[PDB]
Amino acid sequence: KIITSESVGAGHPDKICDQISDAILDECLSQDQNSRVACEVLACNRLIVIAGEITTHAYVDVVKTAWEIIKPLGYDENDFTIISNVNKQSVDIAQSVDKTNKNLIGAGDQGIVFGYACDETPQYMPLTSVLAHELLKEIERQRRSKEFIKIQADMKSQVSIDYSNSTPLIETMLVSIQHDEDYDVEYFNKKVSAIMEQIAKKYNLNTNFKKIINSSGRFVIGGPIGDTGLTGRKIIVDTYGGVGHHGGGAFSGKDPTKVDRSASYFARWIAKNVVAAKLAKQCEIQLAFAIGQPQPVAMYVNTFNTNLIDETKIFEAIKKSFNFDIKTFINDLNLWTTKYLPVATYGHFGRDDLDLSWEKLNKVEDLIKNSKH
Amino acid sequence: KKIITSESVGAGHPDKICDQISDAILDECLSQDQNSRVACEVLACNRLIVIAGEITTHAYVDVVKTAWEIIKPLGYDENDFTIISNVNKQSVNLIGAGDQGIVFGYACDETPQYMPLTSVLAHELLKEIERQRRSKEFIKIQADMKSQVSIDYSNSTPLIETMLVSIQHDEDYDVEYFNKKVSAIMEQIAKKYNLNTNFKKIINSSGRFVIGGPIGDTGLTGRKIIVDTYGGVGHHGGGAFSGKDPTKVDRSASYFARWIAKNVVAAKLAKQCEIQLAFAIGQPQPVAMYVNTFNTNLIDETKIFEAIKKSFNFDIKTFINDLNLWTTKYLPVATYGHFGRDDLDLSWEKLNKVEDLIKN
Ligand SMILES: Nc1ncnc2c1ncn2[C@@H]1O[C@H](COP(=O)(O)OP(=O)(O)OP(=O)(O)O)[C@@H](O)[C@H]1O
Ligand SMILES: Nc1ncnc2c1ncn2[C@@H]1O[C@H](COP(=O)(O)OP(=O)(O)OP(=O)(O)O)[C@@H](O)[C@H]1O
Repeated sequence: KIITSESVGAGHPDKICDQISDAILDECLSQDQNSRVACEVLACNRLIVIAGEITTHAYVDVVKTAWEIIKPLGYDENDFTIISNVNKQSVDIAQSVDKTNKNLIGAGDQGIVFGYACDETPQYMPLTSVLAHELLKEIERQRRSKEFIKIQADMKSQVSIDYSNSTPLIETMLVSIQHDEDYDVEYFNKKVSAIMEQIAKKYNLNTNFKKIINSSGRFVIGGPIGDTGLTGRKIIVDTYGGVGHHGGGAFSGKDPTKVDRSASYFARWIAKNVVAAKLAKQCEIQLAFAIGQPQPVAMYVNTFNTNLIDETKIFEAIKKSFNFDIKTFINDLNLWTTKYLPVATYGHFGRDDLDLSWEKLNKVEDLIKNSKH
Repeated sequence: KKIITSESVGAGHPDKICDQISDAILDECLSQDQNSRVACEVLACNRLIVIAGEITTHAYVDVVKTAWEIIKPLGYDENDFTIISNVNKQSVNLIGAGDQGIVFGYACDETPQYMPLTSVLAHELLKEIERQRRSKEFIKIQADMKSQVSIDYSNSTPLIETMLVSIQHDEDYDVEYFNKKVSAIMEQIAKKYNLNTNFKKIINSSGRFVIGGPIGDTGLTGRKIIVDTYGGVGHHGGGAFSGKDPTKVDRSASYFARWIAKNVVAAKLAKQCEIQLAFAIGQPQPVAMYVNTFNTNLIDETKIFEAIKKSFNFDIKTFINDLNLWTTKYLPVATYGHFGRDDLDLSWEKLNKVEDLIKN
């Protein structure tokens, strides 16, 4: 039984787009917390089109902001044309979300979001996901600091784990990194091999696993240059690298009124606190929404027969422990005042390197109280 | 109370406009050159449609002309959009995987389509509404529209909890007429799968939907990957299908995985079957395979793994030829799901491996 997860670096075309989308969002929320943002980005060859709907009192040069994401990766003013066709939000959607009564907020769209957690890691995330991110996250750190030279930002990881026996085993770690023409392969493979082992030993896993380093054998042309990138085409890499289910919504470039995002975060927060409360080893939460309605239309809790108390009492504890009003859980998770660029890379979930509201175990003591009466 | 929910989107949905244009361009390429490489992405923002991606082909393709053929049927005319192309174009051992990646194949016995009830009902609802719009049996509505069907799986006979529909309408619609027409289509669909008829109906919950299409939303290729597949009941690896030729395992392996799952459940070896396949760039066979029967297996789990290995060739060039992916039209699957198409005749939906799975 082999389960596999993937991640992509800051220089991946899709992740360039996700970063530019959240960077524009962050710049909007800083000035106007009441601003509606649905920012999509196409990066095709040397053309970057910034698009979507934005209504805001904020002054934002969308193009200037794109260049600030792009120079670090590190392209210059000669590398791209960057044009904006950014429109305004539909007044038809706005009337349904922003009520006349100032006290409810209605769902930004219809949709289904999944929240997942498990006890396999301190991050309460599947091992394969954590290892795939941490690998690229360490490589990108060394590239910016020049501890790992003659590599560029574009890169991918795939970590396969053999779950046959109850103690997990690393089967394969795969890495593709964009490199310079004049790289030393010895140096390159040693650097990658060392990072792969340092990471395996961190989660005290076997160290003898198969290492697949630049399997294509040439990776100089990266980024959008041969290629295409769009906002929200890495939604499984943003979440639970499979292991969990997904409803289809992308996160980057969307303000908190888009339930696709804020409800997904809210769902992560329940799942994580349920497993942290030791009520289950794995927990998946499905939430469904209707456009303009203030509360979820349907909710499903699945503990995968890893529940350590009665399944039914877990459903009750959650209903008693969490407010499901959309304006309320948005304020509770402080989504108006959270910077989203940091989660545009290396996953939205299990960020022990960040301090995200939806990762805090501040509901464990309420779930324990409400599972018993 | 166990409530599972799936959604679908109509042909006029911005993302699905993009998926249609991407597969229409693919189809136009394969028609002339079966050896052509196509990775076509489309942005539709306000009145600008940008067609982009990589194409190597001997085929003559007016990418812009093809986009207009998808768009005119939906309402729009030559005055409604600017349509520009930035598509990068070129001329041209056995075949290795187009990329690394993970693909999931799912099947179950809940429907004749071997697909989750929530998915089938969500598609069939929009598929019937779109039919009546073109035939003018349902007037003063436009092509952009969404469905959400929630089913209560508590007891062993499934029960409709909620049907949701948003349809873009004209300024001068009659709400009485509109709500009656939707209510009637919702019931005729429920009765088709002989389900309860008393479920909750949510019709245009926003309360105004005149501004639709890419005006007041934005649309990209491959942002409806869960609506293209198993509407949340299955797992997904992250790859979108539309605009990609068969050498992209993301697509062809996903189809190959559907074909195993469906034939496994059709063979009566399980009620539900999920197949995970993992790939390495430049490798001719899958690197890992995982089989999940959700404890609904009717033979030993281990003997199902053996039967599949004996019953199917996992060479990527071989399963591409076996499923005839070079000669398959993909535009029809750009709307209303890639899987459980009893309204189409797809190679990866054929139960032509049941007798081989039983033998092995
Ligand atoms: N006034 C309105 N009332 C109701 N629905 C609307 C209105 N305006 C637009 N919509 C619908 O909202 C949809 C949003 O599409 P979609 O579900 O793709 O969300 P998104 O924010 O574009 O991101 P993603 O595609 O990742 O979900 C539009 O395509 C349209 O069908
Ligand atoms: N020589 C190479 N070897 C390995 N990987 C490469 C090579 N050249 C490019 N790549 C990687 O392959 C990627 C293209 O495939 P990828 O699956 O990442 O596409 P995507 O658009 O992100 O995904 P999807 O369309 O399935 O949502 C490039 O962005 C790059 O990261």
